[PDB]
Amino acid sequence: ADMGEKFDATFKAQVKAAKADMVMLSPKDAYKLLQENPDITLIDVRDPDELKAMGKPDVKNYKHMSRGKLEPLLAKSGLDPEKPVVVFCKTAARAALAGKTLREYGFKTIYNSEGGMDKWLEEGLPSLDRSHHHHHH
Amino acid sequence: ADMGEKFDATFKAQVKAAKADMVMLSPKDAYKLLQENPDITLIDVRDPDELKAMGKPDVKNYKHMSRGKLEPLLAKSGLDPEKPVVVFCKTAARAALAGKTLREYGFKTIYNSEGGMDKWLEEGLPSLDRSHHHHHH
Repeated sequence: ADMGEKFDATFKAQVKAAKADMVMLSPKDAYKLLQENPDITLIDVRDPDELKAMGKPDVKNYKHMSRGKLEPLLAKSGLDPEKPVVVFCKTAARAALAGKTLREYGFKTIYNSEGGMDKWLEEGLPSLDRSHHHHHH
Repeated sequence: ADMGEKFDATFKAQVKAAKADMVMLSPKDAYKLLQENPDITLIDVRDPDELKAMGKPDVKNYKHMSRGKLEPLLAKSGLDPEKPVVVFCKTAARAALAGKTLREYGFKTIYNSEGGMDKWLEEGLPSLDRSHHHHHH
């Protein structure tokens, strides 16, 4: 009555395969091609409160696709299977669902961003954040 | 040119399969089994920041499993494939990944919560939220 350890290994086997499905990059390597090639778009999948409180990537070619998992919003942004795209927030937000799907449909070059939103802010990458110092408590 | 019409339906097919691989129950029926039977645990899989702001389900046996997709926390929660569990927030956070994977391991009864966090608050269900009573302008 304690099979928590038993199935845990399997869960990690399934979930990790989702990041393995596509080309795993790093937010710097991803931004590199983003800023140089305005045709390569980054699609961020994260909730509005963290985006508001902590910040989100500041990129010229940025599409934030929310809904439940960008499903109905995908066509709304304007995407074609010959366009290179990268997804942010792989783990918690599950960018793996956002990106690995597209390549499973027929997208040329799709990248997944290792780490997450925390890596964007921390790696010194261009972020759009409401930097405010008017607060003590 | 544009393949929006094409993949929009496909993405909806894959994302929908995730709700289909679960027993879809409404938060009222979900909380019912939770509050009456403390063996049926509800697992909330969502971000803590929006949780802080909007509120989270205040049930007797609520466990927040926060990782990439609850994988490493599922082992430490004290769960056994003889217990029924329901996953809340099938929307953006996609609790469907939490529950649909578990049935692949042989759980007793796994439910997915129709609607989402919005349905919990809207239904006036037991929630733990910090009333924003510090704003008059």
